[PDB]
Amino acid sequence: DLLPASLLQISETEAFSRYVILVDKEQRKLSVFERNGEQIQKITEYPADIGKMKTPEGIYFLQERLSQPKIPFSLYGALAFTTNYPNLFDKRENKTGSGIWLHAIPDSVPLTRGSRGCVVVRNDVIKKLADYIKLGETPILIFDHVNYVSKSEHDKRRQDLSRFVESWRQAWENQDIEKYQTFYDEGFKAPGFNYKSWMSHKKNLKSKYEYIKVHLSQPYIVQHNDQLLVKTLQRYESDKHVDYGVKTIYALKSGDTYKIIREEWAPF
Amino acid sequence: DLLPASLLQISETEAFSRYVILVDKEQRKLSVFERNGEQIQKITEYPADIGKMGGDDHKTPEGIYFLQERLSQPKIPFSLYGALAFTTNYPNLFDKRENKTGSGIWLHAIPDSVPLTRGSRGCVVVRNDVIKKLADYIKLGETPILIFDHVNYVSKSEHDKRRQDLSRFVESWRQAWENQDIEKYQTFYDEGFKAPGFNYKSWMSHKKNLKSKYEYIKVHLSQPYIVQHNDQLLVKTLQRYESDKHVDYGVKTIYALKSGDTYKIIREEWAPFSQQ
Ligand SMILES: [Br-]
Ligand SMILES: [Br-]
Ligand SMILES: [Br-]
Ligand SMILES: [Br-]
Ligand SMILES: [Br-]
Ligand SMILES: [Br-]
Ligand SMILES: [Br-]
Ligand SMILES: [Br-]
Ligand SMILES: [Br-]
Ligand SMILES: [Br-]
Ligand SMILES: [Br-]
Ligand SMILES: [Br-]
Ligand SMILES: [Br-]
Ligand SMILES: [Br-]
Ligand SMILES: [Br-]
Ligand SMILES: [Br-]
Ligand SMILES: [Br-]
Ligand SMILES: [Br-]
Ligand SMILES: [Br-]
Repeated sequence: DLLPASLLQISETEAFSRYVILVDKEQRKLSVFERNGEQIQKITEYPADIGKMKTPEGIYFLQERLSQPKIPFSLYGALAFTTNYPNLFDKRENKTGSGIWLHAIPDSVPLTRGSRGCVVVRNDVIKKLADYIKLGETPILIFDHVNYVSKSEHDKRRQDLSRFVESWRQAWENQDIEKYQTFYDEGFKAPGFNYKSWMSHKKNLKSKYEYIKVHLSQPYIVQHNDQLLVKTLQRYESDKHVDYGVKTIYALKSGDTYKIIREEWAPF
Repeated sequence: DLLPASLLQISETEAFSRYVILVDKEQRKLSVFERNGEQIQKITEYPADIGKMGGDDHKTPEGIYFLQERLSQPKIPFSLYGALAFTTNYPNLFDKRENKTGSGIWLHAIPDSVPLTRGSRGCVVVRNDVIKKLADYIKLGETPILIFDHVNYVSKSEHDKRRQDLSRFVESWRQAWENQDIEKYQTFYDEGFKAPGFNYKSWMSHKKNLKSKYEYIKVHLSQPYIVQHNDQLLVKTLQRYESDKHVDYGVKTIYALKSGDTYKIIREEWAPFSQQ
């Protein structure tokens, strides 16, 4: 009936993850959602809690799978999955610490006896969750509060953010520098760039390659509190040359809209 | 004839890099070294400098890094980076422990008309012809770049002595672990040790628990990379671990700091390895 307001869309790209794990700390529940075309749908849910031995919230991806004998069953159960904590939003504010894993624990031990901020589930549960996880790809969203909205409200929020992404893509493809610039925060950073050098490079590229095409696959879209994360397979065509890459934008709320603070690209 | 005191050995493991890049800030030189068995051999050398732009002590980071990604146009501007850039893993685990990290470090080029020092603060900058030559030696994710304010060149005799000294340290650690001599093994670790999921106490408790269950283990290490510079020691090896229950192979990286006349491990990483 209802859908999580902060998970708006799962990417259609099959090299990414068709599943997203959503941890609702207030409900003590971990849910698995799957793409259904442009829609999302809940597949399953399990009890979960946060280790207690404020805890972080954020938008993460699962990276590695660990088990015995590398990690002790007494602390982690049969399996642990690491995350990319601290992410770029976390680093922007110098967040560090022991890290965030999704892991299990012995049956005799409460889930809250896990290490602080880790997501802890039962040993039987982690073995089932492993089947949904594509290492390096599957998101894990860890939120204090999850607002559930009607399907019609969810569709509206998704379309609102889809229009934001499209207006950005269009301004980029048009090489309409004046419009494109407005999507970026003056504190923007990317590897090798600040706001000024990023815009200067975009203007210089336009001077060399007048016509470009930018295509974005149906993206992951997550929007929780101030944060917006969009991840897509991007096709860039310019000067009869082409490249495909994984494009991730990180943005923060700015008045009634958002401004991009970080932009990443990796070859695909 | 002389050899850099800080680069003691290159790993024999072909999944890693047989080449190491060494940057000597004082001499404004970048050299390529290649593994020759247990020895190292300098194969080429070019001018290089450190970028000074957009940086009060006026100094730039130094350390023991690995090259990660290769970038070129149209992703990055030629005006700033010339024909190619290679990113690093800066800040590494040593840098994170010191918690005074700055702007990123790349190895890149620049237009022919401008000085190498126009690069951004701390980057290693070379000419366009040079960066294209270096690309032939760089294995992404594997090739070290050692960025040192100063380089101490020593005799081959002195170099081999230092290499053997550190090899004996590593072997002593390996033997203590393999013997599951917990008293001896513990002496190799700093009390502030951390690894993913562990501190000193939980690391030692896990090792003691494994010992209680699996009486005899085997630990084998491929000939390691060994770098020792300033307070830091980095050892990287392909490790085979065997108990009666399982065998695993993985990449083992040890980060250690000087302690009196020896070293204590502050971080220890393992990543699984497979051919198949
Ligand atoms: Br796709
Ligand atoms: Br991928
Ligand atoms: Br619940
Ligand atoms: Br800030
Ligand atoms: Br944490
Ligand atoms: Br159990
Ligand atoms: Br419980
Ligand atoms: Br898995
Ligand atoms: Br499944
Ligand atoms: Br939500
Ligand atoms: Br304009
Ligand atoms: Br960044
Ligand atoms: Br908006
Ligand atoms: Br891009
Ligand atoms: Br030249
Ligand atoms: Br040296
Ligand atoms: Br660590
Ligand atoms: Br942990
Ligand atoms: Br290990």
